[PDB]
Amino acid sequence: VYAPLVLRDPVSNPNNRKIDQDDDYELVRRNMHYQSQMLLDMAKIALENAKNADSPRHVEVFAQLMGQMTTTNKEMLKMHKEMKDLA
Amino acid sequence: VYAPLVLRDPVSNPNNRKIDQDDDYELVRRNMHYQSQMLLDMAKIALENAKNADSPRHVEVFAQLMGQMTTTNKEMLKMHKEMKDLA
Amino acid sequence: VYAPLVLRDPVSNPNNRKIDQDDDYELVRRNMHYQSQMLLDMAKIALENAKNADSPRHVEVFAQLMGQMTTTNKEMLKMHKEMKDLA
Amino acid sequence: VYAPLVLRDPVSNPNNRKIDQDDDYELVRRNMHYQSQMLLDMAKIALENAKNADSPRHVEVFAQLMGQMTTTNKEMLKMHKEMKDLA
Amino acid sequence: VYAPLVLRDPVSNPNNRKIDQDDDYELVRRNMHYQSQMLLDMAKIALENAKNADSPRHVEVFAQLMGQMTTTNKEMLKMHKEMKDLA
Amino acid sequence: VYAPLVLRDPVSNPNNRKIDQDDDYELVRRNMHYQSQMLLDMAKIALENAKNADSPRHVEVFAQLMGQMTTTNKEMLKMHKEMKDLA
Amino acid sequence: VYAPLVLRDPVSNPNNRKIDQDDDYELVRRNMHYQSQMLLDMAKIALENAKNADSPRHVEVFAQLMGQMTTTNKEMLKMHKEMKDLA
Amino acid sequence: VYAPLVLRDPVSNPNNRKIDQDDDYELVRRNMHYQSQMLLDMAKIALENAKNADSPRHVEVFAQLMGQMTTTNKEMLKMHKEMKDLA
Amino acid sequence: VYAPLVLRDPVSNPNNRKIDQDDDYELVRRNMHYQSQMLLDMAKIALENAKNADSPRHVEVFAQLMGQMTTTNKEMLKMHKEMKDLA
Amino acid sequence: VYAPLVLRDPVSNPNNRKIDQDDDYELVRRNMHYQSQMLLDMAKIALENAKNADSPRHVEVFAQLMGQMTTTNKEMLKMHKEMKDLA
Amino acid sequence: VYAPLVLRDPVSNPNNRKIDQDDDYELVRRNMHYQSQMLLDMAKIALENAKNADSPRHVEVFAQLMGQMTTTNKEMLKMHKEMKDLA
Repeated sequence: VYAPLVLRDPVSNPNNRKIDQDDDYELVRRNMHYQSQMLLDMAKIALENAKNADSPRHVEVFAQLMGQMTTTNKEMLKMHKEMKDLA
Repeated sequence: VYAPLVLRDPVSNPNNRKIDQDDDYELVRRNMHYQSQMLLDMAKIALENAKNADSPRHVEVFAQLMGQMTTTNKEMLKMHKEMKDLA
Repeated sequence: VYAPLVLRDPVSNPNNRKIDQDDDYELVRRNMHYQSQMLLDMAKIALENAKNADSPRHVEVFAQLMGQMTTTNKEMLKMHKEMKDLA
Repeated sequence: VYAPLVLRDPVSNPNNRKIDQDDDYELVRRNMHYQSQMLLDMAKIALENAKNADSPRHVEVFAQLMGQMTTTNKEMLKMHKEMKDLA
Repeated sequence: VYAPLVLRDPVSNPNNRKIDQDDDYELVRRNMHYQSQMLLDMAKIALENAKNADSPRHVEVFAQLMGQMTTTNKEMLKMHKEMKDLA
Repeated sequence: VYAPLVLRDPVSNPNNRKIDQDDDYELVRRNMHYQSQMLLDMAKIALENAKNADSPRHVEVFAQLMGQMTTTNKEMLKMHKEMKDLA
Repeated sequence: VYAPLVLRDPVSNPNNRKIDQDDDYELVRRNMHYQSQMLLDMAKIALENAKNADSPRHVEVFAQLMGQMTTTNKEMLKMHKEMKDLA
Repeated sequence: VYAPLVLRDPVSNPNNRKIDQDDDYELVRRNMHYQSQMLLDMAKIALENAKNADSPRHVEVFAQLMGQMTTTNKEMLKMHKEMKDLA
Repeated sequence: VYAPLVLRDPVSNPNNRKIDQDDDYELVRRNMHYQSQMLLDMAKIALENAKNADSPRHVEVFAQLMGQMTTTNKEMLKMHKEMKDLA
Repeated sequence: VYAPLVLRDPVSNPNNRKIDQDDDYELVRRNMHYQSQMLLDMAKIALENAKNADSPRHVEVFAQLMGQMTTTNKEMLKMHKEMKDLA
Repeated sequence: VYAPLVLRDPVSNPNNRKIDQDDDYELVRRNMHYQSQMLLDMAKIALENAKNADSPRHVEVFAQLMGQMTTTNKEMLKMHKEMKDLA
């Protein structure tokens, strides 16, 4: 059994948004960094399995993994463009 | 049996819309933060399950979460853009 | 056997639209809030479900909930843009 | 066995449009209000079903309900913008 | 055994289109009125069926109904916008 | 065995196109009227079948008809708009 | 066993394309006429089949033809736009 | 068992492409005529099959042909527009 | 066992890219031609299979070839527009 | 057992990115060429396999290959536009 | 059992974003290089498998790898365009 997740409620500032923006930027960027670490970690293992299992499903799912890995990396640069337009 | 949800009813102000805008912004940001925590929590477990199972399904399902985590990230920054246009 | 729903016919003013807008915005904002309340209640349960039993289907279904939760968050802020344009 | 539907035929005015617009606006708004009642009625039940019967299908189908409930909400606001567009 | 449908040929005027527009407008608006009646009649029954069945299929199919009910009601007002553009 | 169809090759005039435009306008308007008459004939039967079958499948397909009834209606008004555009 | 098709090479004029255009228009229009006839033929039979038998498939299949019949009609008008643009 | 295809390598002109354009024009047009001939050949037969074999699959797949036959006719006229664009 | 493919590494000129362009043009065109030859070869065989075997699958898959054959034809002319824009 | 892949880290220069562009251009073009060789090599074999097996699946998958072969071919010339835009 | 991943937190500077862009550009270019390497490594093995084992699945799955390989290349040169528009 896993311990239930305690949800942490952020402090929002509707009339002073720039500080919400700054924190959210840090959070998004952290997450994108976690994602790429996770994806790469998964890819290395997924690759060797797909090479050795000699089964089309392994290869098909590896292709889906790559598709996602590209989407993630694509977004990291898109983030800075969204930030530039906000500032 | 789980406890039935008791629906909470918001106070709406059509003629004084900004009160609503502020509160709705605080909720949306709160939710998005919840979303990113829930996704992260699940991601870490789904990653380890996929690595040790040698099952394409587990990898596929991990990719789906990453897909969702990315969309969640995209929409956090797009939220601030909508606020900038509203203000 | 559940009690059959009794439909509630609203009063509409084609000649006096503004009173309808406000009432409909009151209703829409209510439903929006209800939806986030429902989604969050389900997300918490679905997350623990997905974590406890090694079952990709539960993980897959949790992802879909996040996807739907995100779409509902998006529209809450787009509602305010729709109202600003109307006035 | 249910009683067959008896179709009511409306009166159309091709060269005096505004009369038709006003009447169709009343119908559209009525239908949408019924729709949001039906959806909310099902949502509450489908939510408690999805929580209690530990099976992915119930959650998946609850997600599709929320998607449809969101889409119906969007169109209630867009209805009014369609009206403002018409002179 | 139902009675074979006898197709009724309309009268067309390529060089006096105004009479055709008006005729086709009366037909389209009539059909959209029939659809909304038919769908609303279906939704009442489909709702109660999905409430008492305790099976995802019924809920799934009710959602599909709601989606089509939405599309129909949206195109009713869009019909007018097309007519305004024609005149 | 149903009677084989005998295909009817029309007369075409690339250098004197206005004759063809008008001739095809009548064919299209006729076909659209044929479509609408057929769909309504089917709709009335499909509806009562669905109402009394207590089967999700029947509702699903009825929702498929309405979507097709709506699409045919849309293209009828737009047929005139395209004719307006042709000088 | 049916007689194999013997393919007929068209005469093309790369530097004097107008006679290619004219013949290709005469082929396209012919083919579109052939299509609307084949669909109407099929639809007449498909409708009666979907009436006499209480069978969702036959309805579903009838709807798909109407969908295809609407698109064919749409493209016939859109053919006269492309031909107008080429001249 | 069929004879293996022998691939015919074309001669290209990077710096005098007008010769390439013309040849490629004759090829594409040839292949479009080939396609419309082939599709009509299939349709004539598929329609009779769909009429006689009391199985929806025949009608569903016939509809797919019609969709495809429409698509192939759309691009015949779009070819000439593209050829016009190439000055 | 087929003979493993040996990857032939091309020579690229980053700051003399026009040579690479011309080389790539001849390669792309060679392949476009190979494609239309392979598709047409397959289509002649697929057409007769579909006609004689009286199976919806054969008709369905034949339609997919044509769909793909139409696409290859499209890109062939679109290649020349891309070349025009590059020079 | 296949040999594990050993990932080679590139050398990145954020300040003087022109060197990186050129290297990546060589990489991209090289890989696009590989891709073109790999598709062709497969196409030859799949084509004959589809012709002789008399099974829809083989023809279906051949069509899929061709669609992918066209996408690859399309992107080779679009690559040169991308570089011209960066120049 | 594989060793659990340890997530590494980056340092983000919301009001000194250039440091972040440079580091992220390096990371994204590293990952895109990793992806192309992984995709090529899989493609080589998938190619021979598809050729040697007469099975449509292996060919289908290979095509999916190629699609994903093409997308990755596309995105490598877009990365630079994205960096150019940031400067």
